[PDB]
Amino acid sequence: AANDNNVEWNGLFHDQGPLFDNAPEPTSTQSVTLKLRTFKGDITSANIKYWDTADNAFHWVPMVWDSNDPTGTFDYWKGTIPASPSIKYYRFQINDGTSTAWYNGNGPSSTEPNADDFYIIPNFKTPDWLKNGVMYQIFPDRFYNGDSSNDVQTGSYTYNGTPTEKKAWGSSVYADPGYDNSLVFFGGDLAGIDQKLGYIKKTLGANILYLNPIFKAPTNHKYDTQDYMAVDPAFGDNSTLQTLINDIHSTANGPKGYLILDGVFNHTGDSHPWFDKYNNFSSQGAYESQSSPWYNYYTFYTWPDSYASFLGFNSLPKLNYGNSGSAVRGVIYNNSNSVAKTYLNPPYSVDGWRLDAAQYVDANGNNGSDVTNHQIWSEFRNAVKGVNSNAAIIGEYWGNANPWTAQGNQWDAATNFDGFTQPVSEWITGKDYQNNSASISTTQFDSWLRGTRANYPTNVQQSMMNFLSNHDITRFATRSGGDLWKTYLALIFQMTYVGTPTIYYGDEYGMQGGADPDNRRSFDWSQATPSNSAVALTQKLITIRNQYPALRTGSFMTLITDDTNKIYSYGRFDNVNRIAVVLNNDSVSHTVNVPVWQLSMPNGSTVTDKITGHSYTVQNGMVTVAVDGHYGAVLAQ
Ligand SMILES: [Ca+2]
Ligand SMILES: [Ca+2]
Ligand SMILES: [Ca+2]
Repeated sequence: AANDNNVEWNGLFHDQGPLFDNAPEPTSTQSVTLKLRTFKGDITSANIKYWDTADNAFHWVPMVWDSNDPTGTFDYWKGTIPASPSIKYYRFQINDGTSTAWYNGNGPSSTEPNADDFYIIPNFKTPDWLKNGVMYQIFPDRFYNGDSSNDVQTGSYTYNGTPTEKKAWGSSVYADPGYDNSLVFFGGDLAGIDQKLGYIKKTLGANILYLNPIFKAPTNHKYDTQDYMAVDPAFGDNSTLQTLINDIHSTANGPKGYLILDGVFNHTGDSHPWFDKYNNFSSQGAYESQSSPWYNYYTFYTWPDSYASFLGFNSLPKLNYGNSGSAVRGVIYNNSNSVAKTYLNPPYSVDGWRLDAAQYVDANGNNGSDVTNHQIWSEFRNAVKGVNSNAAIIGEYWGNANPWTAQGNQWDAATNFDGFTQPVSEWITGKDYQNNSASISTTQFDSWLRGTRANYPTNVQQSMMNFLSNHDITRFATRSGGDLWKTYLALIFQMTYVGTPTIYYGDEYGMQGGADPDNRRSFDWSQATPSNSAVALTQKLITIRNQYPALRTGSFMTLITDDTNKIYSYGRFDNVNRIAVVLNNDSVSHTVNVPVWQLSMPNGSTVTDKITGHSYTVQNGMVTVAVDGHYGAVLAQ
């Protein structure tokens, strides 16, 4: 490159990884020094343009040449944005004579962008253990029955006139005539999870557990809460939970662990004493009397049968959060004995909350996604972080969760349906996560990913819950038509991408399953061993991710987007390691010349494909590797 009235896009690069940003999570007194990469001697000037919310105006910071990379192929220009408490957004203007290019979260542009700027949010911190960990999601009733004495038997009890039904382990989840799918039980419990911690923390290596609802509720999913302060008897009691927590936190049975609980705060079940639709308590619930001490906890259109609920389901009456200081806000998060604080404080000390139907939380029966909803989550953050600054807050949202993350006053992250689950599904299986036809090419996949990462601040990106499947969508293995190799590819991408790899129990071995309730099948422990290739690969991948910080908090750079051979390659790198991931989404093998020079891997240096164990030497800035169809290589050094 040279000063030739042309900015070479291929040489440009910036993101908030270690090599380019010295303060990704700054306080009000820390300045932010940024570095922009370009080909050596390619430009004449560069400037940082940032919007400051402190004065609603743009500010200009001229950059200066700082250094060359070790290979002498690139230049690094630098500029610093001043320290202050205000949120700021930035982009770069890059000039080479008569040629100008712009660059921000969305990459290079010939024209100045108006969106996708990088974020600077002073004092906003997400838990580092979340950024660096691997999560395992468990639907309690279907993981493992560690205590048969608490099992719900067929006819054990009835709910809304329907008796419960117990299924043999491994059998179908669909309820038989006279029963209901939501009242089917296999016997999975907390004691079971506790007894299988070795599998989770050692066999696989995951250090974060996320559990679907565990509090008293009549259903098998338990999103229809009856008592937030008590573990459902079928899963055990509060002492069992305490024991499980201690074993998860223990460092004697593997890596230190973390527990995230499912917080269902938008609504309660219709059998909760505050509501008590079936009069299961001597006290008078809102449904029973307009004089009930909890009457105002809900919103009635026509008392008592017409009330606000979750998506119109009468079994899930919606909680009225009222205004700040309300009793409802108190019992959910403000009070020391609230649901949120009780479990975050001793003797439980859980590590986080996954916020169910978070977008809907509101006052007066309103639909959320409004000022009040955001005000509530802001108060929620203060409540939670006040008890434990390292307690995670992950909200459920299926689209762009920027509204609950980008201001650094609400959630730490969200369920990444839009930025991970969906694109991965359509690229690899050609189906959306609902198993309907929807396919995208490699170039489209790469673009989709970049755009969704750009929706979030960097620390949020690194903290996103990235799962292949979950309890509300079809199983990845079903969308893939049972092709195990498609799972291999998905796992490799998942374990090397930006955000918390989250394994939906069973996905690690290829468990299949259609739409709810079929996506909640019981776990087969004979398939949960290294003898299953997917399980063996999962363990290997987790070990690989835990070995390289670059995979968890390093930069991300696209290297290859080949729609002809269906090859996708990207690099993850920081001050120490440089890793080039090469994925083959085709049905046949392909030998790929990987442009590792882009990650500054020196000629003559060596890389090891952590997937196969084979070693290679960097020659002429390239690394040639053969990759099987629906498989990948992780070239690290
Ligand atoms: Ca040039
Ligand atoms: Ca049991
Ligand atoms: Ca009653």
